[PDB]
Amino acid sequence: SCGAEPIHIPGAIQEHGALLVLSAREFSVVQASDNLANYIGVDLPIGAVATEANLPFISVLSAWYSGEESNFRYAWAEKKLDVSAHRSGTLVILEVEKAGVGESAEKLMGELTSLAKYLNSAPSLEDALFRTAQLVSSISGHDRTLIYDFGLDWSGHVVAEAGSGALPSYLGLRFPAGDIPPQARQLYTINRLRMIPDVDYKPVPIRPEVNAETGAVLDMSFSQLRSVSPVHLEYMRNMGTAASMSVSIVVNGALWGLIACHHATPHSVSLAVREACDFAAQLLSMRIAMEQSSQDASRRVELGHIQARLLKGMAAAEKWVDGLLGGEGEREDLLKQVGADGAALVLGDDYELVGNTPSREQVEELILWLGEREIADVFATDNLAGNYPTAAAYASVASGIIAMRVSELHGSWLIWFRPEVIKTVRWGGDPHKTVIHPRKSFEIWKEQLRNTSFPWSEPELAAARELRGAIIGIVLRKT
Amino acid sequence: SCGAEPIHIPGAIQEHGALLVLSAREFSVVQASDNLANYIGVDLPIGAVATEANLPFISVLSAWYSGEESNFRYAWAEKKLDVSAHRSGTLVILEVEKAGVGESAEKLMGELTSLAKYLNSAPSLEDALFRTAQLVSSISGHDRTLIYDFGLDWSGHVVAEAGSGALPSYLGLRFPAGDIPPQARQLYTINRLRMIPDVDYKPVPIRPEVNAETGAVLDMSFSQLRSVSPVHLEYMRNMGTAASMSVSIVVNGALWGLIACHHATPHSVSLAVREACDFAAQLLSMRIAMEQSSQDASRRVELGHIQARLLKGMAAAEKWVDGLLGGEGEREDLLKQVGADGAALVLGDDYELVGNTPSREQVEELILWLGEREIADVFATDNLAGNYPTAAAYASVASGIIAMRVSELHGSWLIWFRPEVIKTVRWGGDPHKTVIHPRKSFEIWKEQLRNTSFPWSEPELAAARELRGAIIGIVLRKT
Ligand SMILES: CCC1=C(C)C2=CC3=N/C(=C\c4[nH]c(/C=C5\NC(=O)C(C)=C5CC)c(C)c4CCC(=O)O)C(CCC(=O)O)=C3CCN2C1=O
Ligand SMILES: CCC1=C(C)C2=CC3=N/C(=C\c4[nH]c(/C=C5\NC(=O)C(C)=C5CC)c(C)c4CCC(=O)O)C(CCC(=O)O)=C3CCN2C1=O
Ligand SMILES: [Ca+2]
Ligand SMILES: [Ca+2]
Repeated sequence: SCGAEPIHIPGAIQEHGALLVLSAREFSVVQASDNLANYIGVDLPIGAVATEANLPFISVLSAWYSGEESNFRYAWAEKKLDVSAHRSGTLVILEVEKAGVGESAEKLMGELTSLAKYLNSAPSLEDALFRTAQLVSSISGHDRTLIYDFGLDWSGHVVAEAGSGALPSYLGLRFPAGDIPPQARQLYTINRLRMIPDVDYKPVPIRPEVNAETGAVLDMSFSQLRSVSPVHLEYMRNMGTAASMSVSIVVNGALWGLIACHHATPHSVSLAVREACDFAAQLLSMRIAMEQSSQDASRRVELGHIQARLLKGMAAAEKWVDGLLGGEGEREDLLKQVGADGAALVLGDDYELVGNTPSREQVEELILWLGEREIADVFATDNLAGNYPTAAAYASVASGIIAMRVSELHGSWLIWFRPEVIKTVRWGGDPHKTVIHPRKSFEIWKEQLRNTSFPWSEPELAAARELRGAIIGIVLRKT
Repeated sequence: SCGAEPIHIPGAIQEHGALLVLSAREFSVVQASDNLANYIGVDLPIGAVATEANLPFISVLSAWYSGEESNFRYAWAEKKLDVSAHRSGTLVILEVEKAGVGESAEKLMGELTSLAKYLNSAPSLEDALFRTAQLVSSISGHDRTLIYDFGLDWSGHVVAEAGSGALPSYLGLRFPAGDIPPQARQLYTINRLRMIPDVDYKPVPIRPEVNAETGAVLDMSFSQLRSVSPVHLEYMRNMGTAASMSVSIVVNGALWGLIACHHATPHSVSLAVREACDFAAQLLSMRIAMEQSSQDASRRVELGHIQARLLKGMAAAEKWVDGLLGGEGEREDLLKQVGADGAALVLGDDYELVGNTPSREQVEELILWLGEREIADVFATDNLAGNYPTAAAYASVASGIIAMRVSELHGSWLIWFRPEVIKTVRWGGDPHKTVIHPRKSFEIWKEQLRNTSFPWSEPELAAARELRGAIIGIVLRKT
């Protein structure tokens, strides 16, 4: 139900600014927020053309519209206002907000240099997360400023935090995917900054509802005043947050996480600070990408060393199998190739168990089980019990596996094993709950992670797939 | 001779600031530039302790000294001065410069957002070089602002340029290594920013010459006022530049290039702008690193596809050689593995020539030549004539080679070929000249690049070394 709600066309804004829609062609007013008259101090009804009279910035706007710069910004000093417009197809969407009480742009610039210094310093990622979380908590002045890292299921967990102490510390906690639904995650991938200064605000409509130029409702994906999904506002109430301001951390065109800010009282944030909070969220995004690409390479090369040794060992050996387990050197490498505590090489009824494997009978029952599934190339799981309950009786030694068929449906198998790792995912409220209205309970929750191994990396899987290739070629050669 | 000159201990500064050295222990004056009295408006002789009287910022300095932040900055409003200190072992090195006539820090911040936008946009590297070159030429206001990219010999060439037109456009030109000597390149790796506002400045000494605390001359590696090598000042004269300001572009702890600024008249630049010019030079440094790591990976994976096909073809084939050249598919792949126009597989007197190779006799004479050299693993050159003059008579088809011995000193060879590429390295003055005093002539120069191929990439060499590994293993297996 949640996934289906269109959050980008509320036909309404928040109370803390005004909105004016006008046509590229002649800058004629097509739509407007009802409160516009309050900020602009001018009526200009639907059909009216904007002139140097009503809008003294009309000259610099017309200029910006012909240019490439994707967003407009003007300080209406005359009226103490921060103007800002963007392009939506053939439309120009003007947003007006009260300017922030003179902040040092040098101070902003400053703390945006300590990050830029600490970032290119190339220290621990955890440090960088906190050393960004902090500067944002500094320049914003919210009661709580957490960095939030999405996992692959689209749950996330808090990996850094700053805050006065006026709001509870959520550090180290999982929240479920449904808390930031798909259409929300997507919107935040392309619009990297959002603010809700008062949660109890009264939604200001846009009239007409239907833009006369396009013929549809106004698309508000890039409207920074856009009125937020009511269902989220209840969430914020249940959490005891009057204000919030989140920034998207996008790494390689995918949403990595959020810099999320919250306040116990209502809280606003100047156009400038918002623009420095995105800068910090970008600066970090660069670091993260490099940290991730450098970690992968440095693993890929590491595993590469092992595979080059095993590849040479199998070629050099007569029976070849003793290239994989001919001595302590070969056996330890087979296990290090994928970062596994044990492995089983099965050639019909010719079983070989290296390191710490389940019993010969448990592997037999497992290979028949696999055969029943449609396993092409490799099959990898860090929780075997999920699909194979029987495995729950050797989770201690084999909670995760990487399994590969070697012979064309002739019961040949190389299977790696990884023990149970007892984790306590300390959740943030009960995740499974479905009220769907959001949950009132945010009381710290705890479930034990039973019969689940430390997870397989993409390099590990890639190293395994290459070894399959290495073997198949020789097993087809010797057959 | 040039390499030997110590540029980091001139015992002197430039005219446009003052310098004060004082001891960590008690902040007692140990050294001082003779002009200090002019800026500070106080004597404080050698032995004097700094107090809230002579230095009203003494309180915030003492604070900074205990902290981690590696540099100090204070606006002496009282005296219209920009103070800045750094740590040298047990010393604190204060530099004082006149503040810049009130510049918008929001304007600076601005053009440092258009770069940050255009950078994470991930467009063409050439665009990013110009779209940084420009913003620097903007915020500095020098007559010429070139980006300079070091090659592997430590020559460089101009790859972007902005400038009013008051100074000649050097775009696309090589300058020789000796123009930025080794100790200079090294210093600029660890101190990423330098300025010379007037070239004809009168060097202000530091007394005493010998710091009484350390017992040596003052080390001025991180002094932004440090007096520059006279031999460089003559260079600037011969070039017709009264001012300059260069920023180091450091990619992965190595000096990638310089953002260089020059002025026909004397030109100064505010402490702030300098700090934004480094930010731009950093922002870019991040882009470059990613561009380079993403290009490499995307080549490594590409070549990886070919090697996986050839590896499979040799394994699948009986005589195996026809895995490398059994048909158009195998032959084209052998040549695409290294990005070569031709190759020669030589197994004793069993010659095989693919694509566009020299004559069977020219390869014979080349293999004997190689045998005379000490070639372990592979030998790669993009100019064969350099070492093998005879090759100059088949440069059209083989100006560059990658050659690998396959059989243990048993005349087995896989050699790839790359044709001559007629390039005109348009130099910037005569490079070979040695006056060593610098050259007066900066008249655009031209030498033809004869008998030299498009250069081998590290991925290409890496793909070749892996194929050697693939073959040796089978040639030792079949032998
Ligand atoms: C690390 C913990 C954490 C969480 C879990 C969290 C949640 C969060 N939800 C946000 C947005 C939305 N949630 C929802 C919906 C739900 N949230 C829920 O918890 C539930 C049950 C729903 C509906 C199924 C929607 C529609 C939206 C889009 C609002 C808009 O239209 O702008 C948003 C973005 C809006 C904001 O910045 O406050 C957040 C960010 C704040 N935040 C956190 O700091
Ligand atoms: C793209 C073209 C280009 C070049 C080739 C160039 C040269 C350049 N030389 C610089 C510095 C030095 N050259 C030299 C020495 C030489 N330069 C020469 O041309 C020659 C012949 C020498 C001595 C052998 C030295 C010692 C230094 C260190 C100065 C210091 O002590 O701070 C420096 C750094 C000083 C500066 O920023 O002006 C540069 C940068 C400026 N610049 C350019 O824009
Ligand atoms: Ca993640
Ligand atoms: Ca280069």
